[PDB]
Amino acid sequence: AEVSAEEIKKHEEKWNKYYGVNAFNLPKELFSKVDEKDRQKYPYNTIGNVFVKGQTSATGVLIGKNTVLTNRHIAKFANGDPSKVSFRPSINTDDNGNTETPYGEYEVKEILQEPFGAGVDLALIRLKPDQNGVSLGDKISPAKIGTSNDLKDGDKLELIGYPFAHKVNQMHRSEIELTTLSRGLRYYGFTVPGNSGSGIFNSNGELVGIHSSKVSHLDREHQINYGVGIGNYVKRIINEKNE
Repeated sequence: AEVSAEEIKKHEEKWNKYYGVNAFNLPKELFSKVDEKDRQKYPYNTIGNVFVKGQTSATGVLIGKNTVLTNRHIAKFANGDPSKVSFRPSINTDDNGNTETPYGEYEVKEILQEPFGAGVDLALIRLKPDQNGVSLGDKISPAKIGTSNDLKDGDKLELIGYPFAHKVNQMHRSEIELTTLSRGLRYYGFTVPGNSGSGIFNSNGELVGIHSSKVSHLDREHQINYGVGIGNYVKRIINEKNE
């Protein structure tokens, strides 16, 4: 299917809203740092930084009492070794050398590297409770798990995660706009690779997908964001495996 030059031009112009200026110069409506008070509330408080030994850190979402959803491509670098992964919910490192971890840093008990299949870029990370026996989901309500079934082309959603290449250990939100949904979640929006595993939320605060990567779009020379929606299969597996 040859896409028309007109459609390519429309795509380039829309994509350029997010990438045509420096990320620091983006309008706050499209991309902004989550401030200290906002990190305290839902859904931002479900978002954490996934550290994997030898890799730059990425994002994950607390979805159960001890369970974090992230990308398979992020979890795979642990080589199945839970000692190589840690989860830092609402970590914030300011620009002046101070890190806060209001809920502590969580060790990992088990990695489910590909419970949705190798071609579905999602992984489950099961956390140990803290040293006093307190699970992360005891301190914070996990994200409400929604569905991708009601999403439509043009829908605006909120993507929340840790855009490492832009700022290290600083939660940011990005407004995304869904496009062509026939092949899964694709969307306009500002992301960087640390956003892998970011939560995508609707206005009701329901998790409807997880950011994955960028993929070619329309032709081989253009691209779009891709995420994994909480579709019928993904929701079924989450409900089987969550804890």
